Amino acid sequence: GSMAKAAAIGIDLGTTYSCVGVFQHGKVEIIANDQGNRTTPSYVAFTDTERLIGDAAKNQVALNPQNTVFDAKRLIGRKFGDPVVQSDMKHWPFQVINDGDKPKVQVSYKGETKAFYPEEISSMVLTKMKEIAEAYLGYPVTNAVITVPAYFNDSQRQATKDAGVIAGLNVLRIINEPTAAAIAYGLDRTGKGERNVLIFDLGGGTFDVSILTIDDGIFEVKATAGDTHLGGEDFDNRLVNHFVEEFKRKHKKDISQNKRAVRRLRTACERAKRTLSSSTQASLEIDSLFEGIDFYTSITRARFEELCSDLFRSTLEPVEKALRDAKLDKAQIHDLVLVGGSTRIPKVQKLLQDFFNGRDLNKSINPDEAVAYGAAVQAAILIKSTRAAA
Ligand SMILES: Nc1ncnc2c1nc(Br)n2[C@@H]1O[C@H](CO)[C@@H](O)[C@H]1O
Ligand SMILES: [Mg+2]
Repeated sequence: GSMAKAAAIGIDLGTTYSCVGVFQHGKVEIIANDQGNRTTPSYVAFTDTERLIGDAAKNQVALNPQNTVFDAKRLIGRKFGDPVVQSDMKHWPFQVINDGDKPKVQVSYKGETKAFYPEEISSMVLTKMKEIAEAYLGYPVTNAVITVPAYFNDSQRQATKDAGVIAGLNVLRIINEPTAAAIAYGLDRTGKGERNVLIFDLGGGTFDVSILTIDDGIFEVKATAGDTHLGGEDFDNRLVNHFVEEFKRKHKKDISQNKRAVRRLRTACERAKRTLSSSTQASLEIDSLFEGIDFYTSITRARFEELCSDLFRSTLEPVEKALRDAKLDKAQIHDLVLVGGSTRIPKVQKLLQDFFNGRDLNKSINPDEAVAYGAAVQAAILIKSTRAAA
């Protein structure tokens, strides 16, 4: 008759991390990779013997900075001369070259100098997400929905499809990240009448606010705003500067010139930052941090909140701007949706909830998984081929 169809997958192809889900048995399963991680770093590393993707690439970045590529999404579908590209290049340890006004990343790989287009690096990340899904399903996967930022233009959307095609995926559709987060909560299944939804997306390096209107399951992007210089890495930087000062006070030593010590400090700071989202204090314990000195200290959630206070408050400026652009008042927003790991920060949640006069925030779907969750829901809908009954 008709052989059973393979499940289609939903992929959130993120700037820093990617996530894959599948809708089966009336529910979404966010698929962990083989290191048990529900999100996979959007990193690709090159050596004389291997190409590493995901956790394996990110875990060896310290000693291979020139040949470990990350942030390809910031280059995808852009011209080499684009001012965004020119500024971003100063922060990256890997080489970005100009090939006919199109950026390419250039690395040492298997004994040669090789250059890749951003879509080729993204296809490597998509190949890892496809393999993660196939390890769980136990069969080859063909169909996928891939998400993009709402502000992506035609060139950026086509380059994302091209990345999916290089990876051997059939791209069912390119959908906006804020739309996918709304779909995850079933905000397009509430019936007739207009609903205004605000998506608050705080990432590792950027912050995006989107206002959508949903009428009879139809989405319209009403306004987008944000801050390209606001993310999780900025909170990590504030903790780094704080502990560098603390080591200076306590041991009369400036550690800031030993890259290993600074890196070990930053790694510890990011974990302490995560602990502070669930606990009112967190310990920091580093052995032989600098000059054989053990650094055993702590930080309260109140001190961390004070350290990043201006940064957390600045998330409300793009919210007010988006509301002005959508020509809406805060009471007119029906639903608030949180996206990004940085939204687990209690103070960030409290500031936004206080701004919307005590309103509940939708945060029941892990914010670092909501986009892939919605993409997986849509992928299952898009492959249906029901023939009507008489
Ligand atoms: N529980 C959490 N509390 C605070 N922050 C978090 C948490 N989980 C994640 Br994930 N993050 C941060 O989200 C960003 C994703 O690129 C990184 O900056 C992570 O540090
Ligand atoms: Mg995202």
